[PDB]
Amino acid sequence: SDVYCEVCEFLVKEVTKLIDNNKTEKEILDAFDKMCSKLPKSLSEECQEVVDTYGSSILSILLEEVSPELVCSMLHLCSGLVPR
Repeated sequence: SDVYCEVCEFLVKEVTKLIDNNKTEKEILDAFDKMCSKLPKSLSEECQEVVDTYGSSILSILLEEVSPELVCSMLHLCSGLVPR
């Protein structure tokens, strides 16, 4: 029930549609001011920390033609079945 993975995939899904609608980098960071405004209040906070701490980094990887789901896996924000 790691609420962090759910939010990283939500920002990625919302950001790629923004990349698909032809918006500039400056606009994606501008909307980050009303984007957490689309999730119930129960996830408000965990998004502020993800967006504010992992905002330039998430948005920076997406431009390196890397798959959107590889983002939450590379930022170690979604660990795996750590066998050790």
